[PDB]
Amino acid sequence: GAGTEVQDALERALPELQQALSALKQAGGARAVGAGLAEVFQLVEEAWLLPAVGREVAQGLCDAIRLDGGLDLLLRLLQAPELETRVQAARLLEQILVAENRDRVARIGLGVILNLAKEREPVELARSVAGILEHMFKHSEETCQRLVAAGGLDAVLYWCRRTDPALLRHCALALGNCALHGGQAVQRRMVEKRAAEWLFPLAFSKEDELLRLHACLAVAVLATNKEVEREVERSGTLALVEPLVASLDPGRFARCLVDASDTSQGRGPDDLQRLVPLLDSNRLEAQCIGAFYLCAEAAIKSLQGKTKVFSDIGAIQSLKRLVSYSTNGTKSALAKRALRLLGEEVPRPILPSVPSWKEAEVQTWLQQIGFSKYCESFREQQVDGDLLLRLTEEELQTDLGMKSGITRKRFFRELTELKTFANYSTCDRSNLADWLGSLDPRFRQYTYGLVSCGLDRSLLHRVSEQQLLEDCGIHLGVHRARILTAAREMLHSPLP
Amino acid sequence: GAGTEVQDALERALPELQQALSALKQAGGARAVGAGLAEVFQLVEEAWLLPAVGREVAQGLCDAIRLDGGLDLLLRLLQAPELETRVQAARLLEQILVAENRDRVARIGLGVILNLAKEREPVELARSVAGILEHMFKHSEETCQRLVAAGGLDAVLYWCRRTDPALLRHCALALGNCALHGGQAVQRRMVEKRAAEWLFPLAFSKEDELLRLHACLAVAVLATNKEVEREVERSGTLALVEPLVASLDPGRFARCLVDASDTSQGRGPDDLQRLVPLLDSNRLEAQCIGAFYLCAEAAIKSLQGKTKVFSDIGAIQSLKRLVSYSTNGTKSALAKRALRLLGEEVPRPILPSVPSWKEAEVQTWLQQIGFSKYCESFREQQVDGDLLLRLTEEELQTDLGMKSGITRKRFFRELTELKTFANYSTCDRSNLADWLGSLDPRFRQYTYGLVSCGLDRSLLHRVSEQQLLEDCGIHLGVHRARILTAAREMLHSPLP
Amino acid sequence: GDTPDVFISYRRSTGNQLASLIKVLLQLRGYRVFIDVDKLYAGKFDSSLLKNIQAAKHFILVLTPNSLDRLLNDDNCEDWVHKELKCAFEHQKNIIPIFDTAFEFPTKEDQIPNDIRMITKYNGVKWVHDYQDACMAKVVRFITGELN
Ligand SMILES: NC(=O)c1ccc[n+]([C@@H]2O[C@H](COP(=O)([O-])OP(=O)(O)OC[C@H]3O[C@@H](n4cnc5c(N)ncnc54)[C@H](O)[C@@H]3O)[C@@H](O)[C@H]2O)c1
Ligand SMILES: NC(=O)c1ccc[n+]([C@@H]2O[C@H](COP(=O)([O-])OP(=O)(O)OC[C@H]3O[C@@H](n4cnc5c(N)ncnc54)[C@H](O)[C@@H]3O)[C@@H](O)[C@H]2O)c1
Repeated sequence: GAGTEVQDALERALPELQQALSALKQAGGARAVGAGLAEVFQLVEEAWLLPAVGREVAQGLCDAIRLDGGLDLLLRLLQAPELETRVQAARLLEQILVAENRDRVARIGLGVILNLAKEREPVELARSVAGILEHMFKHSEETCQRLVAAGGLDAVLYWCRRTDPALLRHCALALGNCALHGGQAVQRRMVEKRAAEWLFPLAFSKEDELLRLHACLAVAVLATNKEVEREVERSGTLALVEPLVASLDPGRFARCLVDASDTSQGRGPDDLQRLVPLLDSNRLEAQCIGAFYLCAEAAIKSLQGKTKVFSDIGAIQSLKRLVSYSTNGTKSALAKRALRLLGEEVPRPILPSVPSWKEAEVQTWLQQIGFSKYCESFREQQVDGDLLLRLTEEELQTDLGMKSGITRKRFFRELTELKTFANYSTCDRSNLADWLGSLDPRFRQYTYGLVSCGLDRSLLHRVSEQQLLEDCGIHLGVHRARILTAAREMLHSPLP
Repeated sequence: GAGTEVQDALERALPELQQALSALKQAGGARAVGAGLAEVFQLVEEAWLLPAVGREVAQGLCDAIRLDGGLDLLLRLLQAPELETRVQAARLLEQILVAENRDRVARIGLGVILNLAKEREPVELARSVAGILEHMFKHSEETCQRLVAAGGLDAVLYWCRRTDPALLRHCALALGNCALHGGQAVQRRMVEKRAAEWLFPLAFSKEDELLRLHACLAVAVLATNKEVEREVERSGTLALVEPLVASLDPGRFARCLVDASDTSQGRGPDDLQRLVPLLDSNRLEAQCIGAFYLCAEAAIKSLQGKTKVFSDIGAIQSLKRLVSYSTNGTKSALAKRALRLLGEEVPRPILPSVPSWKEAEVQTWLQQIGFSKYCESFREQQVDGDLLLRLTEEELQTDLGMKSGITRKRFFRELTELKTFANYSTCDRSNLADWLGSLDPRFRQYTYGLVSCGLDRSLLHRVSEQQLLEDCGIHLGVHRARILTAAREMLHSPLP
Repeated sequence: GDTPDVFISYRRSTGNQLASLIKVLLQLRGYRVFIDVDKLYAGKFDSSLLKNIQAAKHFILVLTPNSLDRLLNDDNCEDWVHKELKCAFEHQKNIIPIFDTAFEFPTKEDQIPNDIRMITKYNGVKWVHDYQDACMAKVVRFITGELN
């Protein structure tokens, strides 16, 4: 087993590290500590760079640095007066913020990092500090809150006005990491601090596809939050996301990675799980970039033979849903490519004219939404598009055999997405679908109930709450009341 | 069995004690009684100090002193005119207030102790009297009432303005013991007597970590009482609790204790049981210090092999709950460390974005909240985050198999904590969660019901009681009425 | 009102007890009192405490054994006790030196920095451990204002 060779690599690197660390335990002065820091920096950079699963070796070195001497002597050097020592300390620290190391500096001396966040001028320091902040924003919600309440976020937002590649790359990743981990409270602060605007120059960059791609992930994650959505639109930065995502290739990462069991790239389950709600979002931009990242990961994971993860992260049904109800090529290409890389069967995009479906379309749709257990019942009862759009809970329970109330609740959840997607040209003379959708996007699903009773924009002013309940099938009272209210207010248009 | 050697230790110490006691039965005058008191004081101090389970020997001596001559001759000497005799009596008594000895002086001559509580000036007396009062506050609710109604509490609150280490240590422990045993009535009196302020200098002390730690326990216990909470906040003393608790190490006590069956430290089940409601409290400070003390005890008890106690004190589920819904590092570290010392499996902190959970998160959460018996049903019915947040009693009973109404009541109790913890960024455009939470913290759980019906801050003014019941699922009428009332009053904001 | 009436300045090593005591005795008298809670592991730096001085009406200095040692030859103004007292003079606050029973100002008056040396000439209260409420009443007299 190759793991033995990793122990050999560790048994080489560890005594060298012990020597280099011991050569920092003495207060040797600026020259001596500069050299000692450069030695450990070299050792751990070399460890990261190993094709022979360098991540494991380097993690072992980061563990050794945590166990012996600790991050403590680094955090002391990080605030020593001589710039060289601070730079060398920051350089080293930025390369060793593994999870447990983040976990330590989150509780010891985080205030030191936020002190350095004010030293914005020296670029070698700035690069290192930005990378540190990036890593620390990946830690926890609390850590993000602390970094955003004090000057930590202000540092990366300031540094977005600089030209330096490494600094900007760290800024993009910092803002993305912050948005993905900081929870509801800090997302709101980021947008209030105009982070969406400050991501614009990084997204609009030329030289580096990954600077653009990281900046785009940040704004996509922010736009997935419904409260801040309107302001991140206002920044204009979302307009860059689809054009970029259409330009790049997901296969790139899986060929930056080498063959066999190379683990130098690839997100863990936590880091993957955070992408899935981008697929589930209503934003086209977030669905595109989420499908991009998850397709890149599908390439990496399929090469590594680690495809199991997507099935319980719940990525698979989400990608199948993107393909099914797709109205956009860029998104569809990525999602289909992802499903193929994962060796899944790929769904046909479903015909939008639901009222005209026959039995065979209903059978197809049931298979895509994962109700294939019910296909036989729907076939035997001969459900077609008109019957499907009008299924009541009673029929679903009694005639089709869907006993479980929770299962019916999931079926109606699916059916409501179909109703909302559907084309009603054969039914709706008065474009009542758009009228409903103009009140509230989630009202558009009631179109076929209204028009099937024979209502229309002219008639609607006369409808009663009981008719919306009984005839048209709008079960929620709040929805009935809003539709009904708007229908009275509309009367200035039917009167002429 | 080592217990035999304890009998040998007793068979040595007891005749020496009989001699020393007999040398106090005669009215020998100040010099003779001073010596006799010093002899018994030496004997019982030596007994406490024995590594060979000194507590058992010393309890046997305290029993012997209760049985022969009694606390009665001590209580007579305790009020003799000569200061030396009172000091020596107080010194001895302070070292022998074992449970049964407290039980005796609670019913005989407690008034003598409260008489001494006025002799505030001589430090040797004050130290001894403060220790006596500390022990007596540990006795019963009635004893606390008596000590607080008369000058007993006023003595310790006065002595908090002194400089003496031993005196202050006893004052901290007295106020803590009083808060933990005196019940609702005296807690209210302590706070009215400005006890929270007078704990400040002891919490803000420098030289002694345990003086700070005992003072912090006192204010944490007081802050757990909802009526007095606002005044103990006002004192500012709570601001000291987390910074202190973050500074110390729970392992300290278990290394002050020696190896094998050392019983010189460690709380009994009663003394432990009183800490658990600190974990269950809403106060961050009380949860921190409760987790601190209970982690220290976990170290001691695991060393002693006595881990059974935590499982039926109900500490285990409470610690698992602190880890699960944690939003604070200091608390989380202590709780995880405690669970590891007790050899329990440690829960992963749960993802706050409940609406985005898939099946695997639901299965994880069910295991943490101890509903693992239901995991199979929730898996088979494919419950995910949206379905979980919307489970009605009917579904829970019929579809998931949760037959018992009491069990459903516990499930909803759990689910309500999750709903209250959750992040609704993907759902709530209008930050209706904060609006609900600004009326009442326990209303925030209704967020997903409101927003899932499509209400929002602008619309809410139009909602009706029936819609809050039927659509949004707010079952309690009092909650409906308050939400609805506030929604009408809000109308000055939707009108513009 | 959110603002403190009084800011308490104390040397972190030796002043904490008397500072806490004065803080409590004034808080009980209904004054809103600020003390920096600076004595902990992370107690390196916080400029905002100078803004707390600027927010206060009155400034108390808890003059205590070995307290002023950090002032001596501190021409650089490195010391927090120096910075605190300097800020109080710069904003001409009501400054109240309170002396512990054992306290005396250093004989090395020239080594006390030029920007704060006048503290040695300010009127103040000699605290006595036995007479705490009487001492506190005398401090309350200073709280009426004495812009020396
Ligand atoms: N992670 C690396 O491969 C890598 C490469 C070069 C430099 N560094 C430096 O080391 C520190 C830690 O890197 P990070 O912040 O990217 O880490 P991270 O934990 O935030 O992310 C590392 C990625 O590797 C995966 N992974 C799985 N098992 C791992 C293991 N045993 N060790 C490491 N990663 C594992 C994680 O799931 C994740 O996708 C940082 O300061 C960074 O600058 C790390
Ligand atoms: N309890 C001691 O170990 C100890 C140590 C030195 C001095 N003293 C003096 O003796 C008196 C009694 O001490 P206390 O007030 O802390 O007692 P306490 O009963 O209030 O607390 C003693 C602790 O020991 C535990 N314990 C369990 N079995 C015990 C036993 N057989 N004997 C003693 N403790 C047992 C209790 O559960 C509790 O946690 C006090 O006046 C005190 O000053 C006692």
